[PDB]
Amino acid sequence: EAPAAVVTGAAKRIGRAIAVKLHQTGYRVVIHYHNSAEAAVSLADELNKERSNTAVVCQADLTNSNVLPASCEEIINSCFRAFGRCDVLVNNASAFYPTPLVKTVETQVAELIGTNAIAPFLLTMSFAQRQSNLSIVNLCDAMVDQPCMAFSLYNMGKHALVGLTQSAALELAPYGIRVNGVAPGVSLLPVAMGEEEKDKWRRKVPLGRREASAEQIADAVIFLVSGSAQYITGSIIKVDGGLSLVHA
Amino acid sequence: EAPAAVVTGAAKRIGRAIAVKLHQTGYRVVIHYHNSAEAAVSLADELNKERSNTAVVCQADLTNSNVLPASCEEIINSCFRAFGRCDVLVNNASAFYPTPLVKTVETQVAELIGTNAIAPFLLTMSFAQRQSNLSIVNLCDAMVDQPCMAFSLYNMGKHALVGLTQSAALELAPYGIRVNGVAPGVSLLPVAMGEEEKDKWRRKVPLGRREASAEQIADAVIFLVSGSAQYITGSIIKVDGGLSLVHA
Amino acid sequence: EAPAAVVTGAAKRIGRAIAVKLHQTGYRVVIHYHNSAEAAVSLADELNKERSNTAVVCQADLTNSNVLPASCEEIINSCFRAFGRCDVLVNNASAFYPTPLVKTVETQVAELIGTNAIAPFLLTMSFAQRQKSNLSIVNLCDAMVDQPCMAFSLYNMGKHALVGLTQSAALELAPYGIRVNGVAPGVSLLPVAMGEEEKDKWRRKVPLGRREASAEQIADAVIFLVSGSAQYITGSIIKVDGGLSLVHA
Amino acid sequence: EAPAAVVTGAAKRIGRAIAVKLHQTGYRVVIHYHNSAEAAVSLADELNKERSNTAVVCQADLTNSNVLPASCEEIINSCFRAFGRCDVLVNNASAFYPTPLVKTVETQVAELIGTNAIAPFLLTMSFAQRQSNLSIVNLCDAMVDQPCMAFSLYNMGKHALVGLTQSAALELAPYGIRVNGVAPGVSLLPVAMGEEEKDKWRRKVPLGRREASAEQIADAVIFLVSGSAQYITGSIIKVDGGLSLVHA
Ligand SMILES: NC(=O)c1ccc[n+]([C@@H]2O[C@H](COP(=O)([O-])OP(=O)(O)OC[C@H]3O[C@@H](n4cnc5c(N)ncnc54)[C@H](OP(=O)(O)O)[C@@H]3O)[C@@H](O)[C@H]2O)c1
Ligand SMILES: NC(=O)c1ccc[n+]([C@@H]2O[C@H](COP(=O)([O-])OP(=O)(O)OC[C@H]3O[C@@H](n4cnc5c(N)ncnc54)[C@H](OP(=O)(O)O)[C@@H]3O)[C@@H](O)[C@H]2O)c1
Ligand SMILES: NC(=O)c1ccc[n+]([C@@H]2O[C@H](COP(=O)([O-])OP(=O)(O)OC[C@H]3O[C@@H](n4cnc5c(N)ncnc54)[C@H](OP(=O)(O)O)[C@@H]3O)[C@@H](O)[C@H]2O)c1
Ligand SMILES: NC(=O)c1ccc[n+]([C@@H]2O[C@H](COP(=O)([O-])OP(=O)(O)OC[C@H]3O[C@@H](n4cnc5c(N)ncnc54)[C@H](OP(=O)(O)O)[C@@H]3O)[C@@H](O)[C@H]2O)c1
Ligand SMILES: COC(=O)C1CCN(C(=O)c2ccc(CSc3ccc4nc(N)sc4c3)cc2)CC1
Repeated sequence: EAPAAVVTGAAKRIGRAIAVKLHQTGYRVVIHYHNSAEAAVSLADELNKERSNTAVVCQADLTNSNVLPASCEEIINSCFRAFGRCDVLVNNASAFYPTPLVKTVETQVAELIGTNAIAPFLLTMSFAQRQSNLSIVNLCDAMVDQPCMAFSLYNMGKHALVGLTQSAALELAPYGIRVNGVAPGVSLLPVAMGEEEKDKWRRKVPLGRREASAEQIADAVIFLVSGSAQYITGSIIKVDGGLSLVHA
Repeated sequence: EAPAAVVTGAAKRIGRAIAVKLHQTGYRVVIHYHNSAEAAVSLADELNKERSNTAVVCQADLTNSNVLPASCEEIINSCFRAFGRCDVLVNNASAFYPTPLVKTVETQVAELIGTNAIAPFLLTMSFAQRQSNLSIVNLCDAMVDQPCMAFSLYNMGKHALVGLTQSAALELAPYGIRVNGVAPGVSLLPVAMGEEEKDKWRRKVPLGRREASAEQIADAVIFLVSGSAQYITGSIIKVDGGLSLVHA
Repeated sequence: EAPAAVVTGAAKRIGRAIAVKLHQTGYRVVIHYHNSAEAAVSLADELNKERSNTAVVCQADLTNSNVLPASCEEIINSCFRAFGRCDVLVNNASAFYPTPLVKTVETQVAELIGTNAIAPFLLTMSFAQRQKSNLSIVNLCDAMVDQPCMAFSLYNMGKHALVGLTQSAALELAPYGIRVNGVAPGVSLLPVAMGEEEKDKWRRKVPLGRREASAEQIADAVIFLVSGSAQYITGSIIKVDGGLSLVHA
Repeated sequence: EAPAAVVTGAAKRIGRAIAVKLHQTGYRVVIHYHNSAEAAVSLADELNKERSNTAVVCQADLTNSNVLPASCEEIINSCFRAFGRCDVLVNNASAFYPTPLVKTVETQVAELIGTNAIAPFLLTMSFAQRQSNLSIVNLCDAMVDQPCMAFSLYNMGKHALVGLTQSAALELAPYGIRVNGVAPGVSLLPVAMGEEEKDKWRRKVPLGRREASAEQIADAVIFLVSGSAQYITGSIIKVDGGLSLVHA
């Protein structure tokens, strides 16, 4: 039978492109979402029309709290209850906003560290405990070492996620589970950003002066879960058109 | 008058060695402690005997919680109240223990991410808000990229701490605040670990097959706070005897 | 029209698996070799039997010297003379042996730094000069460059230089639409010499499967990078190392 | 007697500041130079005026060739001939100019790769072969991962020098020789540069909107050769005011 994948924050944007590309490769997909319920159900419907009983949704808030572990347990459980197996976990869901050093701060920590690092950890624990080509792909950030000003908690979260990628690749390799990352530079710009600001970002990209397409990001996820990456674990592939190489 | 420093987890081992050497260089010091009251006061007594009214203690639990922000504020305020200024923050306090992927998990999160990463971030915000040779030094880990097996939350917390070092260096540079790290390899072994497990580590180190003393760590701290490091920010200095260069 | 690729040191092991998989993908190939003539011809004959006029051989020493620039220009030229285009350059050839700090030393320099770094730079200049489209370069790097083997300083210097080239060439050629990327094996095909008991010390240190990568596993990452699936990727180095580089001493 | 140091390219700018500061710390110095014979002899006169017999000059072209190993051996021999010992090597000499992918290219390679990497290797070999606080410091480049457009051979040379720092720290640590780097960002700008272009670069630096003084670079060199860095090997200290953390 067909393998199954969980993609977090899969209702729109890069998570959607990834669930669709996994679905096109033959996977059954759990579309996780938090607030985007209409967008999630609509995607599951399109995918089920293409092949029936191959897509389900699963709602979960990935903010850190004492119940996050149970919510991450239930996301993985949802894949096993729908499809009988869980081959691939893509940790895509992310909160992203400025937290200047100079919402309560404890809420900012919970959301930016929770969604970007703690939930990927707890999902990776549940995915491994609930156990062919098993892998986890984490959506990292190619500019983690050249951070945007006033985004310390988001940068902290994405650095922690690099640590999780390495530590989990190390500890899960004996179980045959690979863990790798895909690190966009600028890809789909934030919905609220003006065209003028989007073009200042585009102009910085050496390869094409444009942002990555969602499909370009999904291609590298597709590679790392494929049998063409069967010896790759602990690797983070930048998909950034050279942006991280550009000096100030 | 003289400059003042805060050192977190300063009662024992590396934090004590940092407190002593800052004090020897002429700083007044706040010795932070959580459980080690006796040891903290005993250090403050030794320093005040050398120079009166130059060392105070400050109790706080650095576990992440709804009150960590208030505790981190209090640590910084206690330097301002005692000494009228706060020139240096050394984020030294740290929890360390394994968290296998296959104490509640949210308690391990609160300790290993709370004290290793979130408290430094909150201390950094309070230190900056309350503001010269100002600087922060974070105690990082030289082996962050070749992590110990089953130490994924610890490793996540130390990677987050590298993220904080870089983001805070960029964001506070405009205020003349430098932010740097010191990354020990094997230093003072965890007090629990036996002498057979401890000499295995000692034999792997290129430089003299021995752990770093705490004072070797404090030496790099002293350099980074000095007038000799006035253009250095966002740098992490490994002090590991070459251990991180050794392949598997 | 089928695209064309140069693979350096393609007669055997990894560069041979790269040439074959590029050929399977529809590429015409220049099989560069230094001393391995019989193996290079035999590969070109196998590939030509699969599809006529799709493989040629090109002999060249990539040791650093006064003539290396001309040699590297000739390798690139051979691809254009054979196939009328050159889409892909794979810098795979490498010298590799210990150079303790404590052959003359200048020969060691010429061979380790020439093959691992200077020949790739010269081939990259020659490849780009001849273009000015899915054009790309892939450099074979080394996942253990920051945890080097003892007494391999010149080899380690050569492979770090190669990282620099990968990054610098990515930035400088990105306006011509040429992408530059690397693949960094950890332990793959072990040296022909080596006893099984020494090969087993290496295999046992790999977290993922306690075995070395096959040449084909490394070629797979090369194929990905030159493919339309990697169209936005430049300046990136993919480790293909079973988690080896994550393992502390 | 007093320890002795070799500083390559020590006649002008940063190598001169390093030679001065080592001398001020008590070292006798070999001032290596290539073309700047007048400035070298003039610095050695100034040092000897301050303590007689504590400075010599040594002329040598560090371009790669079949006689580079003999020239590097001669630089080390000259320190032994003048002072009877050689405690510290600083690899500071460097060629720097663009080499666009699209003088002969064989000359570009010889000068940029010879001076920045091969000469350091050969000097390191000669230093070690001729042998209580021995150490080598390589002048690296903080921007080596975000290179200047058209500087591939320079950047290749500087990357190689990081490889040399690590490999030689590992292989020489059993002889008690430490090897480390110091990585300027923007420090003394090239003489050839106009003042408008100088200012563009200054405005990029987060800490102060200014270039490093040569003395600030030398300070980090003094630290790595000092008794306070005795457990530090294989480390590279960036001295860049935050420049490498700034995104495009
Ligand atoms: N876009 C880029 O240019 C870029 C650049 C660098 C890195 N990345 C990384 O690439 C990944 C995908 O980027 P993207 O732009 O597609 O992401 P995004 O649109 O910013 O977020 C994707 C989804 O994350 C989920 N999310 C946010 N807060 C959450 C919470 N508290 N609980 C559960 N889910 C939550 C949301 O689901 P709902 O909508 O269902 O609420 C959201 O649609 C992210 O990890 C991102 O950081 C993106
Ligand atoms: N020792 C090494 O070899 C080594 C290796 C790698 C990295 N490091 C880094 O170097 C730094 C100092 O190392 P160390 O071995 O001296 O550290 P440690 O003994 O493990 O802990 C240092 C101090 O941190 C405080 N601490 C722990 N949990 C806390 C909590 N929940 N709240 C408040 N304080 C807490 C303790 O204070 P009280 O005792 O007052 O309760 C303790 O004295 C650490 O940041 C560490 O990660 C050290
Ligand atoms: N095998 C591994 O585990 C491993 C690990 C890390 C990195 N790598 C990298 O992956 C690549 C392929 O590895 P490999 O094991 O297949 O390579 P290899 O067998 O050591 O060398 C590849 C070919 O390099 C060519 N070569 C050597 N010296 C040369 C010179 N002076 N001029 C021209 N060509 C020369 C030889 O061609 P002739 O036979 O025709 O003389 C040789 O067959 C290399 O860049 C290597 O550094 C491999
Ligand atoms: N300055 C900066 O902003 C900056 C930034 C990053 C890194 N760095 C690094 O820091 C170090 C010192 O910087 P700098 O600006 O002082 O250097 P510099 O002025 O460019 O050069 C230092 C000296 O190197 C010597 N040199 C050049 N070609 C040589 C050859 N073929 N043989 C022997 N010596 C040769 C020259 O000696 P003579 O004058 O005697 O001929 C020159 O004075 C360099 O390694 C550099 O790459 C500097
Ligand atoms: C010598 O060639 C020339 O006369 C011109 C001036 C430099 N050019 C530049 O674009 C350019 C690029 C980068 C910097 C950063 S500061 C630095 C970095 C490493 C380094 N390394 C050294 N050895 S000095 C140095 C100085 C300054 C200038 C154009 C060509």
